[PDB]
Amino acid sequence: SFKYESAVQYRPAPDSYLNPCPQAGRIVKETYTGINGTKSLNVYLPYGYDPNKKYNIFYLMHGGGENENTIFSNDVKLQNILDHAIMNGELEPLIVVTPTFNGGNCTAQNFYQEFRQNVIPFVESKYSTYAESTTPQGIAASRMHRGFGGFSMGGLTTWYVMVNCLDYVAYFMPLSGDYWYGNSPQDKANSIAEAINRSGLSKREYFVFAATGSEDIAYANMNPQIEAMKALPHFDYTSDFSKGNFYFLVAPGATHWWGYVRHYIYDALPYFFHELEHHHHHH
Repeated sequence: SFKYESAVQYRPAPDSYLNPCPQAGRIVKETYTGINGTKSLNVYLPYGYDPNKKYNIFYLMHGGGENENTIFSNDVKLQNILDHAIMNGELEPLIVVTPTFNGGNCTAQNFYQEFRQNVIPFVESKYSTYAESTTPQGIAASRMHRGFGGFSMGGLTTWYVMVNCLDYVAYFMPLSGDYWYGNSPQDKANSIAEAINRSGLSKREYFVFAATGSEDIAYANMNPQIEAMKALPHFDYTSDFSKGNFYFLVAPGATHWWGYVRHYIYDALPYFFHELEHHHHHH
């Protein structure tokens, strides 16, 4: 009973969504060794997680100064929003992964390489996604059920994920972060357009739901990037992803703080993973 709207507006989760929900997804701390050394991440599995079913997966990056535990810590409590939203039927059940760009030689900009080579095969070998295998071919063939997003420095991470991993990821949620590649907004947009051209993908095969707050400094550099992207033929601007593939949600009054950004995820994540989905849904 989710229905797409064409210009979804900011709306915070009800306050009760911030308290624990009895139908709580399990959160598993995992440790793996990859190109940036031994690192950890958290896997949120939906209440009712059944290893015989296939789940969409969304990887979600923290901001500067934070870590893999931030988003499910008491300072953010994203899992309470996820739990209550899934239990109420606003959000189809999914796996949510919070990794880190910290450790070894990792940075927000270069994390996409560890993501492709280590993080995906590590997580999706153990937890049931649409990936039928974790070879490059098997990851690529489940791209429509895989998303990436993040806040601030983790927003920057998302843009670099999109430009380097369109073959593996179809849905993007950059929050309060702009793409640092280029000397003008057009350089940023053209870089994105060129990665799209190289991928071969049609316009119905990638989706960008960006967001920030009207009181968030990230707005000043995001907005011109968004305007340059809108002018590309690669993007059709609308939150109705049955018709287009690009939107920019700007929350009135919101500042550069997880207390607000978590609600951007509540607003946007229910828009993800419906195009070419395996179920029979009317959205």
